[PDB]
Amino acid sequence: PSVFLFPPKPKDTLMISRTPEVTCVVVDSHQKFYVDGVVHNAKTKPREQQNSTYRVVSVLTVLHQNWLDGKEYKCKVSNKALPAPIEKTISKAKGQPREPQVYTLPPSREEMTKNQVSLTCLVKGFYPSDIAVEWESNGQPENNYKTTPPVLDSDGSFFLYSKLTVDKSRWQQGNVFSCSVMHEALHNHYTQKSLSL
Amino acid sequence: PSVFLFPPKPKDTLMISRTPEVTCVVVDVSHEDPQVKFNWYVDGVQVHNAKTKPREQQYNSTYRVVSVLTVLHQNWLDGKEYKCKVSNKALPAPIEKTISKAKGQPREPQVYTLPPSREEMTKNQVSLTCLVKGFYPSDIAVEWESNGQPENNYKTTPPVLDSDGSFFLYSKLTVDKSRWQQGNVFSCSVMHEALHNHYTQKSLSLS
Ligand SMILES: *[C@@H]1O[C@H](CO[C@H]2O[C@@H](C)[C@@H](O)[C@@H](O)[C@@H]2O)[C@@H](O[C@@H]2O[C@H](CO)[C@@H](O[C@@H]3O[C@H](CO)[C@@H](O)[C@H](O)[C@@H]3O)[C@H](O)[C@H]2NC(C)=O)[C@H](O)[C@H]1NC(C)=O
Ligand SMILES: OC[C@H]1O[C@@H](O)[C@@H](O)[C@@H](O)[C@@H]1O
Repeated sequence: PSVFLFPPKPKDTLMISRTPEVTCVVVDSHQKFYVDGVVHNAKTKPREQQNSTYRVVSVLTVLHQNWLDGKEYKCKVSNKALPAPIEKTISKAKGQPREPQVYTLPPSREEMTKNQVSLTCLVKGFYPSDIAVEWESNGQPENNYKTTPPVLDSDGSFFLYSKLTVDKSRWQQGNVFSCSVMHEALHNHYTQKSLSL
Repeated sequence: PSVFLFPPKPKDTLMISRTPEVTCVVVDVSHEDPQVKFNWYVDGVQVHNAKTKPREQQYNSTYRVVSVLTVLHQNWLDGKEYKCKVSNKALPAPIEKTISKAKGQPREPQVYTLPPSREEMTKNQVSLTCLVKGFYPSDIAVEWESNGQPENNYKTTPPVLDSDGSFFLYSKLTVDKSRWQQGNVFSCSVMHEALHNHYTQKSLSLS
């Protein structure tokens, strides 16, 4: 039995409307489960579900503020097929947060030969790497997009690119598209950047 | 004892000039019984000796042993399977690992260059972007050059699985704002199995 601790979803810790959570994944035959120190009885929930095996995952609700402040979260198991318990722990990356720079980019000229085109959103200069990116069109969520994971830049900050694919006609008809970015160092943890021919 | 199988580098398989190889590594070899035998198979063949080449190395309280197998460019591009078998007197049973290029039909990458945003040109440095999409497998190499010389200040994202099963990525070249305004021509080089001579390039300039 090996234990893995996971951090909340970037977007979750950035909006009071949603719930950030730490997930403790215990993988793997063919059964038990502190934050900044302080012993027994939850803020948790867990469960036992199912290749051949167990995996008693436990989910804890974290306070948005508490996580952003760097508090530690310690997940201690307790099994009798293990010499000693496994206490994995995790916290938000350390260091001065840095505000993301957002830039939308039109499809390349050479691309306007295909029936679909690529709308690009460059997001650089941010720290920590936790961040959420989404697209919209006049108030409606675009589904066909992909974003690259964060990449460490030469100066200690991170970047990534988000790619929205849209029919060339929709881009020809002048529709406007927006790249939404959520990060802790953004005013109101949110900035939107628009794109259009 | 642990075994890890590493494939060759993207460019090694694409240029007959280079030497593509497969590296098998064993860590946590017992200090007492440090003897390790390697057996290599290319598509199940070759239990018997072939190229291969080990060494031996002592660490914290264990031994690390590396075996290197040179592969033929076309063998790798033709999907051949490479198996590394590691045996040790202190092992219940040998350990086997197999590697190859991903299964699927090669897809030619589409390479588009993108100038910096108008909104970024207010900074002392801008971003020249190169989009590489629609390729498979993900094994690929991307580089930048301005003239005949290599631009060193760039970062490439790792490939990302797109909606149609192909891969894409972006490489970002950072040049002083001044250079890009001076009309310098920059170039994105992409090397892949599905490209003509396993290569293509795209220019990016202000005009
Ligand atoms: C005994 O020591 C060796 C070597 O430890 C070195 O660690 C580095 C950081 C160096 O600064 C110094 O501290 C030591 O020389 C340990 O060997 C390591 O074993 C792990 C296996 O878990 C290897 O990890 C694997 O790495 C590859 C990529 O390289 C990944 O693809 C795998 O998924 C996996 O992460 C690691 O490469 C080994 N490091 C070296 C230098 O070979 C060894 O673990 C340690 N004793 C133990 C705990 O077994
Ligand atoms: O559950 C996720 C974890 O699963 C393990 O099997 C490994 O793949 C880890 O690298 C990973 O963090």
